[PDB]
Amino acid sequence: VVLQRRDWENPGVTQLNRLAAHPPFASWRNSEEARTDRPSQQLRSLNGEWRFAWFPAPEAVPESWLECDLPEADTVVVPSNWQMHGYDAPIYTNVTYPITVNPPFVPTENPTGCYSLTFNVDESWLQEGQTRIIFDGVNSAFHLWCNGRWVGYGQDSRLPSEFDLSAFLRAGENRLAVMVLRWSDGSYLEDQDMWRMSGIFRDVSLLHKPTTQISDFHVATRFNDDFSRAVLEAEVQMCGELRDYLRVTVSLWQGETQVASGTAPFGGEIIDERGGYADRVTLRLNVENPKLWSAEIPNLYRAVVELHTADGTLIEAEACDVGFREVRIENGLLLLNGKPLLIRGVNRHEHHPLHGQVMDEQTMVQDILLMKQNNFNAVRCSHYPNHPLWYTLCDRYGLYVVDEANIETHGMVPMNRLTDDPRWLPAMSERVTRMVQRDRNHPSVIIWSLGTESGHGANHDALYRWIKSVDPSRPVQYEGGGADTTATDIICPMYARVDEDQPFPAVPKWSIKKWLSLPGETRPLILCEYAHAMGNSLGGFAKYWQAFRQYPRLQGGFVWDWVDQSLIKYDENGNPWSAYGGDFGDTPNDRQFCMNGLVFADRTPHPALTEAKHQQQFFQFRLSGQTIEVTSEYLFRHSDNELLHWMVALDGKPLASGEVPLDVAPQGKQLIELPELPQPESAGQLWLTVRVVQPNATAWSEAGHISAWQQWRLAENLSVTLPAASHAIPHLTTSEMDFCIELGNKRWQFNRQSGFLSQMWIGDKKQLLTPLRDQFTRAPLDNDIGVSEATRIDPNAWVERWKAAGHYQAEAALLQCTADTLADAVLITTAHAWQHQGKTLFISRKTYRIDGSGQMAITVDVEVASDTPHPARIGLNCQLAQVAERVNWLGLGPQENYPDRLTAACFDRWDLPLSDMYTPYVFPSENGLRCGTRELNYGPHQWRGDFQFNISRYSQQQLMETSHRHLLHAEEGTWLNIDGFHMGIGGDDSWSPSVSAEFQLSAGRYHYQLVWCQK
Amino acid sequence: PNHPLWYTLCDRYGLYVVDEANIETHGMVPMNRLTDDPRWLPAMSERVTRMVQRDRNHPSVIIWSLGTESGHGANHDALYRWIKSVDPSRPVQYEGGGADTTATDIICPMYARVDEDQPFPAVPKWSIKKWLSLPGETRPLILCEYAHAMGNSLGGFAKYWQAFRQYPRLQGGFVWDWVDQSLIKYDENGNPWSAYGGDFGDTPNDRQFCM
Amino acid sequence: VVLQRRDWENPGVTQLNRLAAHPPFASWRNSEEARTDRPSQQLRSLNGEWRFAWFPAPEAVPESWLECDLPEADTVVVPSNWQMHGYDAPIYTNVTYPITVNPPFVPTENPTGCYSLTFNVDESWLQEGQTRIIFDGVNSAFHLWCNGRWVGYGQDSRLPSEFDLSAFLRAGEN
Ligand SMILES: CC(C)S[C@@H]1O[C@H](CO)[C@H](O)[C@H](O)[C@H]1O
Ligand SMILES: CC(C)S[C@@H]1O[C@H](CO)[C@H](O)[C@H](O)[C@H]1O
Ligand SMILES: [Mg+2]
Ligand SMILES: [Mg+2]
Ligand SMILES: [Mg+2]
Ligand code: NA
Ligand code: NA
Ligand code: NA
Ligand code: NA
Ligand code: NA
Repeated sequence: VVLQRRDWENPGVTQLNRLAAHPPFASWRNSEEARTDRPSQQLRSLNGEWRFAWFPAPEAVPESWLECDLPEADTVVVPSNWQMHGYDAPIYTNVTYPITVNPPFVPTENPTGCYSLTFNVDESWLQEGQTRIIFDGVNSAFHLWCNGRWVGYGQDSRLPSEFDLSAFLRAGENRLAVMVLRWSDGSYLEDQDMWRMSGIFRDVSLLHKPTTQISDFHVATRFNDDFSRAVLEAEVQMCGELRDYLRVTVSLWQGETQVASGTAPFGGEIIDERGGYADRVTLRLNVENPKLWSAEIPNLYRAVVELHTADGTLIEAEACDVGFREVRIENGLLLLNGKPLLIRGVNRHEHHPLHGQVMDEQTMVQDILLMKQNNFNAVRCSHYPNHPLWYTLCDRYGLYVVDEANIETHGMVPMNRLTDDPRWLPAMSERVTRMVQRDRNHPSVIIWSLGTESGHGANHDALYRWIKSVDPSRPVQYEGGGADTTATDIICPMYARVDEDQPFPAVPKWSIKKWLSLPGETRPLILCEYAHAMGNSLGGFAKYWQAFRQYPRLQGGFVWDWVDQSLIKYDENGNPWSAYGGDFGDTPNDRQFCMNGLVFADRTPHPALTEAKHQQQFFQFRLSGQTIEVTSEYLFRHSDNELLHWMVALDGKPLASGEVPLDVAPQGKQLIELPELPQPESAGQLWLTVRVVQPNATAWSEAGHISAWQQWRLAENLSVTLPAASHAIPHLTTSEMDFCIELGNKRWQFNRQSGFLSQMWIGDKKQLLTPLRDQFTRAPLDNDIGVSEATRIDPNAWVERWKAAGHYQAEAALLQCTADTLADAVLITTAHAWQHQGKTLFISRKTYRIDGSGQMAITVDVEVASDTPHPARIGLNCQLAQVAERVNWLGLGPQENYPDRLTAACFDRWDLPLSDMYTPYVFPSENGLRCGTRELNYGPHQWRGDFQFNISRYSQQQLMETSHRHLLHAEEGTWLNIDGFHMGIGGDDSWSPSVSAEFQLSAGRYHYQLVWCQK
Repeated sequence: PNHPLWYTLCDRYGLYVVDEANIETHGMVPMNRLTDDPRWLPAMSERVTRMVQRDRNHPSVIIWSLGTESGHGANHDALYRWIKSVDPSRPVQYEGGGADTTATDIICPMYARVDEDQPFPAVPKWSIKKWLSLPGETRPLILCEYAHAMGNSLGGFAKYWQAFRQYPRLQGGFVWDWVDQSLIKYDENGNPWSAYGGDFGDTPNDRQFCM
Repeated sequence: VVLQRRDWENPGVTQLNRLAAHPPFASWRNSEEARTDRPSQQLRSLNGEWRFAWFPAPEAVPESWLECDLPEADTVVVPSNWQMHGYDAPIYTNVTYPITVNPPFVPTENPTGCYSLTFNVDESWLQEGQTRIIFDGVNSAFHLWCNGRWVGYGQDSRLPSEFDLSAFLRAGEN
């Protein structure tokens, strides 16, 4: 009958014989174990070695598999995704569905995972009460059998399905058989931009509950206006036989202290003409001066819910952590405990490079710590309810959570084709209702979300009202269909820009500043997604935080996103590499679009992470004279674990430093008076650097963790001294093909046919492998490429503008190349015109002045045609012969930084191994730039001026011809790119031009100068 | 929802119609046990959605109703909003759980009296004159059921109509009801007689209350 | 499948293969007839004499009935309530449920009406287009079979259940 029905092609059937959803249960039989949250003997894990077979369709499954283990089957670990064991390929597709859009039908070729487990059940479990099995995550649908007999069916990949097995089990050995379908009608609601995988990918467990049981419970906390008094209100529901002697005690614990308690018989107040719930009771406990919960200080109490007899004999106990906090939207602001929030948030998919979409404690804890260490206070569960441990950890470490229903229909045309259809309302309701029923007691959850990218349909409106109806404690948000519809309490656009309107028809993304004040609008604005961190990105991130700070109603947003969705593959030798869309044979695919992380799949930071930590700082700084003004952006806590380290350096040389403890109240100010700074009698720029240090370890950080920093230029003393003139004067050696300049061991050569420095010699040895030439291009970034492909060009992307204008294949044409012997130097003048198909793109006018001290002063003046697309950069490159261990520079650093992403970088003297000057982006592009650099040192070379540079063993050309990082080979010598000017990287999104006007190279005429010498 | 022809006739002869979903859970304890249970939302929604999709073009339909005597549950709320979302042209009314919940655009009590308060716990039937002016209340009041016409009845009918006329916001009501639900039985001689509850062997029954 | 599933004791199955609801259709092929609201050749009444048998439970319904008329069955007029024909009793209850309140379950003794009809279909409806059957009201749930093959299932006594019979029909007798 199971093959006959095809429930996996019926959106009307989303479960069979499935128990109601409810908050996390453990069925403790001792109230103390409940209080302390110790393991419970009534909740057994079924995780571990299971038997697995793969089949191309459910019709291909043999009927014997219900009765006997299959010999051809293997033994695999559960939980797991079966794509992660090599049974089939994972598919990466963004928008377009991984299957043909023919609702409600799926392909007849429907990969089918048959899982089985022979396991033991004790006698005690079967003489009394109720034995249920819980599947926390099954992708995407499944039928369940126990000892040959059919139990039930379930959908929704991301919420627990629970089945009563009491009537199916026997003492001793038992066998489960689980038929998991890759594709079902649920897939239509699971079109998240992520790897499409399947199987039993979350925990499986058995729970024993008494016959008379707690079947549900809800905890609410309400406050007076100043938060000095709370009422905890706990509503408890039982199943079983209703008897007079039945009682519930809800008791509230702070550590080992019981702060409050209440006990009542069942039978709530009269509700309507037929009475009340005889199977319910509401307990109300008064709490004076409650410790409030926030992400800053996650104060938790323990609620123990005891079901017992009048006389005091326990039946069972459940429990949860309670955070006393109010979430309300008042007067257009989202308030926590009466204070306006500034969401420093991130989107976080559940992703692991080895285990796929299986989650474990270690990884979750690792994620939380990195998040907090980098100044995040919020996470969006993009785009499904998470592993249940996640909320628990968020409660305990303190993050604000957006809990999001598992509904995404992005690939539909138009996006709301299902969500407007009343026939898909049942399947949608269950994905929202079952989330609320499960997660509503977690204080970390502050906002409910109706899903993502499903357009705006009437079903959203119904479910919005439903949530507001059952849970008035939390705002409901939803971005779809324009981000400000009647199904959202919060204007929550994705990738809406700061100042720039993008007025799309029907779904405009307004400038977020403009959006707030549209006629009639009053709601707060928090971006559900912003700052697409794909490859070398996060350009313009500071612009967001400047606006968030200035506008009370701009209350932050969630970065897209936390971690790259790269997956580990292995080569012939056996070494791992990071893989994206299309690397498992999967087609069609959206390639590197699965990697948008602030961190790599192994949780190593991208350079952008540091930019986020800095902009997301909690202490603001202003300098007047010798006074640092510190302002706190904390809402609740004092800076009771903070000192300020100040430091003054002259072009990187330390002159003074000190420490002052920070004692600033939430939203408050502290003035720090620096001691007399010693005026240096030496040319240079004085810089002030302050760093906020946490001297003590926390649950989330180590002692000496730096949480904030800032810099200022203090006094500058410009160099008025002429260098001591030299005896020697360089000699010019004119040839047919060459101008050679000699001075001591040093020699320069200008090729008269190309017009460039073709070679330099120090003593005997050659310094160049490639001549010094102008460069106007870069290995295109993900943002430069957007959605452009080889077989579907987007002529709007920066890369295509560059290609079509001939930037990548323009040829230097020599207009001029003269030599002149001066009094104490040799002067080489040049002029080039870069042309493509008769159009002059660029003109470079240079002079090289080689003086008697062996220094070469290079002066570059570039004309850029007003009607050519603005170039990626205006600089020079060459390939040096030298491979040295270290790079030393006076500029912004130490990490990679670009004109629109340099706020986190500090001006100082930095020294790193060459390998740190390369950023290993999985899709290779221009990388490792450092800006505002006054001096660069590499081997015997030193460059001086005011430039940006990158330095690496990889040419711009190899970076742009290579698709994966691991396929890069180190070239001979070191590619040096020195830019006078470099275009922003953008990232407001990654599918249109996103580089802001003020970071484009549009001036038409550009000037830079460099001195080159041996030291 | 009625036989489709009823709406056509009302369109053409001229009657205002309250079109009502086929949802009644009166015998539940308490009355909202189903309608507050999310597992019953699917079944409930199809009873509301499929009504609106069918009858939304009839001009005679001026008010949608979410059903009757099913208490007030969160499912009413979702469905209220569903209708308001798909058809802003018509008010949505529903009596359950006190006649003035958030699932109704109209205070629509049943058998609320003119001057006499009946202060039942949780679900009081206030005097309709009094109901209109309860703190914060602004809605119109039309009784979904009044003047129970059972047997020799309709005493005090004039009192309703005097109040309906004097109070702009008391905008009338629906008598309970049009036609006796008596069925024809035939005796030993084959002579027709009027039958109510209990006359078909039916037990437990509620006797003449079908009339 | 049909009897093992017990779709009538499941609030999650309220229909199987039912067509989407919609305002009244007549599929006129002449604009003037549509304007005047005159009859339409594309909408046929199947009201009249059908065949009917009563059963104490769905378990008691013989499998032969899907393939052939039951000889003991009577000819009755449809539409009708089978209590008005005297097959069992109509029950009058006000508030209290006519059955034991135990959701989602109903009594095992569940009176089953077995209605059948033999009818012809116009030549042209089989070659081209879509032919659906509409049941304006069925109390309280039903399974539908056309020519021995199962079509679908319906709930809600008071709204039309509709099913595509396009692939079920044959020339001559259905
Ligand atoms: C127009 C498309 C690029 S949509 C775009 O794709 C992104 C790729 O990372 C993210 O998934 C966003 O959520 C989505 O809005
Ligand atoms: C308290 C009960 C009498 S309820 C009362 O019964 C009436 C009897 O005809 C009607 O059915 C009303 O709708 C109902 O409210
Ligand atoms: Mg299904
Ligand atoms: Mg998407
Ligand atoms: Mg059913
Ligand atoms: Na703000
Ligand atoms: Na993506
Ligand atoms: Na590349
Ligand atoms: Na009036
Ligand atoms: Na009656």
